[PDB]
Amino acid sequence: HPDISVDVLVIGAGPTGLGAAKRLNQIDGPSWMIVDSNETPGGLASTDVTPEGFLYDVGGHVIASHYKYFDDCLDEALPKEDDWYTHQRISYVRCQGQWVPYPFQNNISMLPKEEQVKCIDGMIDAALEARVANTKPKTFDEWIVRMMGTGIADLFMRPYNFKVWAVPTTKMQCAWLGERVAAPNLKAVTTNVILGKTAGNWGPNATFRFPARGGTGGIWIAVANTLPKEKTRFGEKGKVTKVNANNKTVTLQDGTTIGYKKLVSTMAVDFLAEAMNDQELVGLTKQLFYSSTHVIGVGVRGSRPERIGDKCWLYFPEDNCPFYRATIFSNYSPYNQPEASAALPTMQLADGSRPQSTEAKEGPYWSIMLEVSESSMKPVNQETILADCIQGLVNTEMLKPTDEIVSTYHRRFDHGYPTPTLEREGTLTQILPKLQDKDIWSRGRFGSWRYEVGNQDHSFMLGVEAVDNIVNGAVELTLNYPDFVNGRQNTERRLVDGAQVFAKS
Amino acid sequence: HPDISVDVLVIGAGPTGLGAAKRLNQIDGPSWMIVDSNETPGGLASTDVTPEGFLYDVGGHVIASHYKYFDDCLDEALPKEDDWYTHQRISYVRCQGQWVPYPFQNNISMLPKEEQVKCIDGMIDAALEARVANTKPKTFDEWIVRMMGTGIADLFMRPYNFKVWAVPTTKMQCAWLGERVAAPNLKAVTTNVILGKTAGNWGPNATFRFPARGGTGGIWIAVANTLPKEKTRFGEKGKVTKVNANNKTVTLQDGTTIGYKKLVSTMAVDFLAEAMNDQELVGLTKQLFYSSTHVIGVGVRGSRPERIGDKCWLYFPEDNCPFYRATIFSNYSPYNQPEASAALPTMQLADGSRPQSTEAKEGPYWSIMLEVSESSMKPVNQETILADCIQGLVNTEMLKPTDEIVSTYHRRFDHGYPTPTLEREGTLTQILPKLQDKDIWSRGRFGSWRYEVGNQDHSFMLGVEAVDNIVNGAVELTLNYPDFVNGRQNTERRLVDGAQVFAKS
Amino acid sequence: HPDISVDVLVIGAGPTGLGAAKRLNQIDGPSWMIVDSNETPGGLASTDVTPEGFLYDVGGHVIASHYKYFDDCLDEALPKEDDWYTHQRISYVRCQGQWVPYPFQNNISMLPKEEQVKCIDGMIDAALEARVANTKPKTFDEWIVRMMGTGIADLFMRPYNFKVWAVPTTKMQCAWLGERVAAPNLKAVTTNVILGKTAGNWGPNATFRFPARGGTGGIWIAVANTLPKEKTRFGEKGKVTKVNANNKTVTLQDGTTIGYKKLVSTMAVDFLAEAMNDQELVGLTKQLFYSSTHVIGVGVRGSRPERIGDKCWLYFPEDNCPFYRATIFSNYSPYNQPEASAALPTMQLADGSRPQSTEAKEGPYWSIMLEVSESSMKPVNQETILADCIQGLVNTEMLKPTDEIVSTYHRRFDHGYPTPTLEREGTLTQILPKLQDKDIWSRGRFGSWRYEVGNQDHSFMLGVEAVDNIVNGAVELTLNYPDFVNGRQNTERRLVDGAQVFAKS
Amino acid sequence: HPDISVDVLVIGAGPTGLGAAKRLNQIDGPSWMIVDSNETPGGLASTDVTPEGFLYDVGGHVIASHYKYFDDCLDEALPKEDDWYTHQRISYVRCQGQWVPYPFQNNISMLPKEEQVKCIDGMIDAALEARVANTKPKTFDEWIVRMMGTGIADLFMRPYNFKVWAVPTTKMQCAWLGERVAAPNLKAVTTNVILGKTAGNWGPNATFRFPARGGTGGIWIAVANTLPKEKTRFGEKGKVTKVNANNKTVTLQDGTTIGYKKLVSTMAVDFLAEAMNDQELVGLTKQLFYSSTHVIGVGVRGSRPERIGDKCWLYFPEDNCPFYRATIFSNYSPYNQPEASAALPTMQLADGSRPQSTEAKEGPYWSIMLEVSESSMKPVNQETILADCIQGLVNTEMLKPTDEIVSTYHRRFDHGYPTPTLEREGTLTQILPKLQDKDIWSRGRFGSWRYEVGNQDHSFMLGVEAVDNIVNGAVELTLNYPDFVNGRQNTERRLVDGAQVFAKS
Ligand SMILES: O=c1ccn([C@@H]2O[C@H](COP(=O)(O)OP(=O)(O)O)[C@@H](O)[C@H]2O)c(=O)[nH]1
Repeated sequence: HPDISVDVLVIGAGPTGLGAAKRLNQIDGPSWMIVDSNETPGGLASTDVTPEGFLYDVGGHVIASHYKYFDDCLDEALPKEDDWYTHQRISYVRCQGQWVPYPFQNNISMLPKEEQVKCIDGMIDAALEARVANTKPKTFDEWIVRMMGTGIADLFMRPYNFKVWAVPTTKMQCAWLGERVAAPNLKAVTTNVILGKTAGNWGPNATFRFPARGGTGGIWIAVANTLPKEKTRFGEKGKVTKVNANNKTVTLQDGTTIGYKKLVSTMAVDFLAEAMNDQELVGLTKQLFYSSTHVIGVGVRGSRPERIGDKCWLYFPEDNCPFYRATIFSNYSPYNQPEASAALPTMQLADGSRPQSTEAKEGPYWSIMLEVSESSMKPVNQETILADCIQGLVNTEMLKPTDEIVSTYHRRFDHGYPTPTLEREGTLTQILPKLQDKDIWSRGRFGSWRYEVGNQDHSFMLGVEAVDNIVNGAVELTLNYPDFVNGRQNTERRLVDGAQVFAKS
Repeated sequence: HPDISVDVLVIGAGPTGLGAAKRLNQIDGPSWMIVDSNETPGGLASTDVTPEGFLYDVGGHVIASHYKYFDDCLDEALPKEDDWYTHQRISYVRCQGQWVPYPFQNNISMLPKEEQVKCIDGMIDAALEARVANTKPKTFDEWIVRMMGTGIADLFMRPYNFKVWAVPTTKMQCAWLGERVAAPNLKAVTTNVILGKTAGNWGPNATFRFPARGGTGGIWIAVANTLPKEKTRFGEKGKVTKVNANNKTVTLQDGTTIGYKKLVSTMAVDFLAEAMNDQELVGLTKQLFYSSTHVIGVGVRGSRPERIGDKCWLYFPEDNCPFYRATIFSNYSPYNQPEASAALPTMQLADGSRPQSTEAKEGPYWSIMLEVSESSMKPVNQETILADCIQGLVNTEMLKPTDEIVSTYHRRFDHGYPTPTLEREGTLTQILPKLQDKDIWSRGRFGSWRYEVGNQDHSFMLGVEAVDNIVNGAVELTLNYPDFVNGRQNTERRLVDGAQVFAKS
Repeated sequence: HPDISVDVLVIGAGPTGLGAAKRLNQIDGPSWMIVDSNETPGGLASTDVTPEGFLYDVGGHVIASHYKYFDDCLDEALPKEDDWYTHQRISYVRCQGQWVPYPFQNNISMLPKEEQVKCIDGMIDAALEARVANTKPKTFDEWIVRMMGTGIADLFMRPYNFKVWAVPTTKMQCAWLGERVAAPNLKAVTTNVILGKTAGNWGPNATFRFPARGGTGGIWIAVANTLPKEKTRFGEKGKVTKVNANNKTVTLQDGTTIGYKKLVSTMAVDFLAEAMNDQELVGLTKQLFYSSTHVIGVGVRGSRPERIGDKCWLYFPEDNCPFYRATIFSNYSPYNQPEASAALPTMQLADGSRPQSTEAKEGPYWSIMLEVSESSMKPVNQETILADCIQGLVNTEMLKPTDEIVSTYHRRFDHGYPTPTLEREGTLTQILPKLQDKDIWSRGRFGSWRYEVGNQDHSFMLGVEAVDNIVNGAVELTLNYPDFVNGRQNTERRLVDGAQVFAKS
Repeated sequence: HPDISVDVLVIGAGPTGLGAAKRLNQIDGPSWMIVDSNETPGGLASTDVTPEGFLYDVGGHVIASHYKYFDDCLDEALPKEDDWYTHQRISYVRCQGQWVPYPFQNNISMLPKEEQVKCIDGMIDAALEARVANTKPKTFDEWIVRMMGTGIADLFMRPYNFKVWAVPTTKMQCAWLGERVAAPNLKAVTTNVILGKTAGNWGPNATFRFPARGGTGGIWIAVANTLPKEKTRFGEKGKVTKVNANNKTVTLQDGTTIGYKKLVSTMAVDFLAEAMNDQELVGLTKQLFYSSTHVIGVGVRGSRPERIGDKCWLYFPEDNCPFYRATIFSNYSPYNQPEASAALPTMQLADGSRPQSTEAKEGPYWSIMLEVSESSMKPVNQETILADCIQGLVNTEMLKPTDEIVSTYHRRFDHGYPTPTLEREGTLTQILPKLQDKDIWSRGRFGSWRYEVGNQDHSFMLGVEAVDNIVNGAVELTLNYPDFVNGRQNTERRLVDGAQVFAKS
């Protein structure tokens, strides 16, 4: 007999596991337990802090919720109005010396006229082809070209997406982008060119809210804290090392065994196959593709430069920098970096030279957070990536050679993006149903490997819905129908449902 | 305080209300109660019997389930292998002296050659127009022409649908018809013409099971029997006369008041509006449209004629009979009509004449069930419709003039079909949310008026999901996304969920 | 027996008739003569002079020759280099205060940005519809929209063409416009909008030669002068009053009868019908439509204004002036108006006021020639049209209010344009073969009534080809195939053919 | 100075040369003469006779005139109604044991059903593609597929045209086929399949007339005979061996020199170039491509078999016979073969056996004329081609193994078809203008090398129009605009024109 027995064991306390846990706690029916190898819940939605006091998320993390239930849990966890800051969704594409507002194609008037001609011509071709199309695109590349035409494709989405995914766009499927027909809005694009006009897709009603304190990680610490502590096991004492699917027994690193009736595994499915010592599943999961994510963080002295301004996140298609995305993380909260009166020595100048003095000087400070992808098709030199990022900051005019860097951060995350390759679905549909037959709900960004439902709210709800499937026979909508959940307001499920109301009576 | 108080009240014990009751009974959380003005549950899925022992459903009722939950409750209600008879769909369309296999449009290959030309020419125009189409059809008619061409439109689709919906095809929308109306492949249809082949396997009901006893009504009586009797109130004692939405109080005919927290109403929503004395809702519901259904039953002496054979239901686009559909009801179960040893006198010959003898004679007997639609746009002479149907049977060679009729049946059902008019949705999106704000779940064939989810299983699940929404924050999928639930096997929700399994240990 | 007998009789000594006579005179086989009711040959290709010495053509006449034969005869008629002046086409469209380079539809780049958007959007619409179009436009208007979109239609093509054709675009066919109306390339038009470029090279008249003396009329006087005088009868003595198609006899106003074997008639065919006293033909010819042309000439004191420059002819779609076209006739030849030392009093100022004195002041002088159309759908007030035109010149900033007008000219030409109405071809194919079967070749601008072969070179060659058909069995290519003659260089026929070369040996 | 001087010299007395001469003789202005290496005029439109008395044209020659002038000359040559026989244009395609009426696609109901499916499916694809087509086909093969679809193309036009042109369909251009858009008549093809109907494109309207005597060759002997004898030089005495273009002299076999002012050459342009000792033109003309034609004639004993019947010419796509076309030449005139009373011995039976007697026996007789193509891409074994053709007649069931063959015929014509290769036009637009610059009108089937104007009427008119161009400045319509002359009634030019009517009075 196992050391512990529960009805539903949840492996992992990132967003997905915490989702499963929150729903179990609410339902308060079957017995349950959540574990994690980390003392701090949050997984890829965690936050680090440099010794100099600069916070960094695991790359740019911006919440766009598709679910009321998700909002309920964030509100419960961080209920105060000053637990959060609201910002407009401001983003730009760096192209040929210019900060081009997103979406890129509505703003090509910033480019030289010759290129505008090239762009419009390509989109005219794409429009005339769309008018007679009778097939769906089969690759990410085809989808891009049908949406944008060759000129606009070549300038942004093609080179940018290689830098993001670390695989060519021709090797990825496009179904994950949704059911929208791949066709250009030629009139919109041509109008802005003729008018010599720019327009970003943000404004007063296009916002996000970001945690006042502790970065994105502050959310999941708060959410996790609403759980009954005795049902949680976080840290080395909670690391799963073996999974016996036949006995429905899990073994922890310290030797503790847990019996379960249903298992919700939110660890990377390739690691689950290993933990299971399931040779067949190992072979299958190894056919999945992913990229690793390098997060580089740079702490800068001085008030926010005019050239940066209210920019939130930024895209880099060009090859004069290794990062695909930059975030002005200091714009997300005042508390993502030290206060102005905090004294810190200058480590280096942005051109790499030494400071004139090693004295600690006061702020104020601002902060840039960078992402660089890696795969077998796109290697990254760990010894030089920081320096190359900083040079990239100079090249893209985010920093001047004279800017004073006071803090640096670099961490590599092995499983960063699950890749929507052409082969993904053919693989997943062999893996996930075999786990299912063993009463294992493998769910999450790397639990079920689907990027289009791979954000915080999706992950959280994957865990919620998996529990709802286990207990109430609910349809796992987020898992099997990303277009469905992404295209509606999901308002039905709440942190307080009829079931808990009628019961209190 | 009212006479009785329940958390959830269900009005109506047709399939929809019984679905609500079954889910409420399974969950066993909130207190509940189901009422019906009729002593016998079943509603439009009930069965009458003539004094001579011939059973008739409310027209042809063939079960094609989209849900494992529905299957679970039917199996529970009628568990024995001999509770059911299994049949293949044998369906034909009467067209110019011939029986054309359903679907008509995929069986062109059986008509006169000169008519095959008209049909194939039409489909060729349609195919070429469809090749450059960039707009969706807006009316049922436009749909029909775009996917079939004029030839087939004029020959079958248009006259038949007027005949069954009792409004012209130009007055109906077309978002409802995914699993109802087969759109023909030009190549497939042409290929069958060339080869002289047929193709009768389109759609959901290629095999169905029919209750051995008591007609379709036997199911819902049996399902109702699994409910705790003290939580049911069927008959004059359970007739709802007043609804006070504001006090959340329902008043029954005998003056019994019932207080509720949540209301699931499965009566026709226009009658609900009347019962609420809500003159705003009355005006809105009167913008809906419906047809009435006349059901005519004819009991015939003799062994099943060769010309009839294993035919199940039959379509009649032409003008030589008033009915749009005939069901060989005696093919569905041997217990739908008297055994051969039953002695019955001949009431009339099929040509209308009086029988040679008034002596009771033995069988065997077979049985035809006919449907005739009526609306403000398609009036019916009530007084002559029985005779007109019988003559229609002679006209279409279903009966010989000398066939001996031993039993007749005619009953008018005022609300038969909720019509997918062009105005339907605009009206419903006013009505259903307004009731929703008053904590009223109006659901069902006429409860929510959507024919594309108007079958027994849909209705049942509308009830199940309304409860699942009220208690568990479930999405009402069947209600809001007909194409979604009709396009998948809905396996997740079971008559025994994890909730009950875990609780019982 | 009649007074005179010839093999071929030519009626009319405009370009078409002179064409006939030239070819007859070249061939020098069959006997022939040419008559005209006018003493001066030339027809609508003649030139008037005001008493103050200002020449005016019958509206803007610019030669654009498709035929070597025509070139041969003009060179023979006017062999000296200084018999001619060469000019580039400098043509513009007046639109919202600006001069837009011809053709309008290819110079969108010149309009305000907001008009530019409207125009391009319309062209984008048309481009997309044209990609799947499988029918030809039936009317001029349909053609316009289909090839240019609504924006350009409304802004220029529709008002301009009503103003010149004196019927709406919806009343005209569109098979005539190959070499008259440029079809805009979406890419080219958009590219020039983006770059801010112009495109003024479209068409056949990018370079023209104009006679140094006597206006366009100087050409036909000279051409007629190369004919043998005794074969001509120009003046009252050559006015045709009766045509007896049966006896093949023509009666002149002075009573002269001329018998013919073949008749080439170049007078308006409706005039021919009346002179034939052929009532059926009169009927048919009244089914044709034509507009009248008002020519207004304005002689102005001053050296050529800078705002005028090298402009040749100008289009006016707007309703701030009565005329559809202005020609800077003084730019065509220095001898179209008096020399600078010619003394002339000011008749009026352009603002309409009388001048201070009757003092004759010297030049130099420049000259504007205006055209205003009239039809039963577009009346012209003849008593005011001159003043309206002059006010028009002020409204369009052609003349300053203070400009000094020293000569004025107004003349109405009843048959100005043969309208390409919808009915035109149906009517002509009843008229011309009937005249053909009576050995009458009816040809020319109003002889055969086809504007697309309605220019001086066309007209001339219609006469030439008629003679060639009569004598040498040649195909009447210009008559029956406008697109064929207009799309090629017609170099084969010469004023000296092999026939004459060999005969002189 | 030369032995003879003329204004216009014509080399060749095939149809093209005779056309030139007929028009020269009609105009009767410039001096002229016509020469030919052959004593008998006619060229490839001549006729041979075997020693047994069977006539053979140079392959199937069927007149379809596009010109009145041609008809005038034929009718002048053979004016009696019994100089000609009239027949319906009856042709079939041999395909899988069947004689399929032409055109093939309207008669595929004779094929197996499974193949009808494949054909119709292919043509449906073609129809759908044609609806969105925005390009012209570039090759003959592309044109075939767009016209017929894949399945129909593979059965007839693709393998048949390889057998005709002796080059792949992918190596030929398709402009020569005319201006008709390459698109299926899907309804016409489908309608005949549905009706099970066959219908060839002949009837009372669709006829040809064939010479009663002397075969096609008789026409040209008769036309030549209307020429004044002393202006002709036919035989060894008229064989051109040298052309000196710079000196405008031709030298004949017997050493006679002829001076000309204009030269109409109708010999093959590659021999013209050789004769000109113009190495540049030699090199250019060698880049043209042509196939050689083998003609095989088989005289058969017996009355016409029922299986042959009224057939005229037959196409053979399949590879069980070497010939691409067969003609039932005995059906064209009863004088193409001996009378019934003529006695001939059997040479062999169709299976190759010896007859059971060498005695002469009487007729009647019938006759088959076959065509086999040869090129460098498709060799022909001259020594076995007769026997292979005869074996082909048995394989195609045209002859039974027992049929008695009483005459055989085989002749190879080196220049047989001028090939419309992709390269033809690029080559010809270099050859013809250089010859033109030297006053050489190279015209005819191999004179100007264009098959689409390569028939007897076309050829004749190339000579006629050449002369007309030389003398009267006419446009050479047939040379330059094949679509134009093939698409209209060319009725203007007559054998008696006004010129001769007027001069004779
Ligand atoms: O051969 C046929 C018979 C019926 N229908 C369509 O199918 C729909 C549903 O008819 P059915 O008998 O399936 O359903 P019911 O009326 O019983 O609910 C009708 O409205 C018809 O338009 C069709 O397209 N082809």
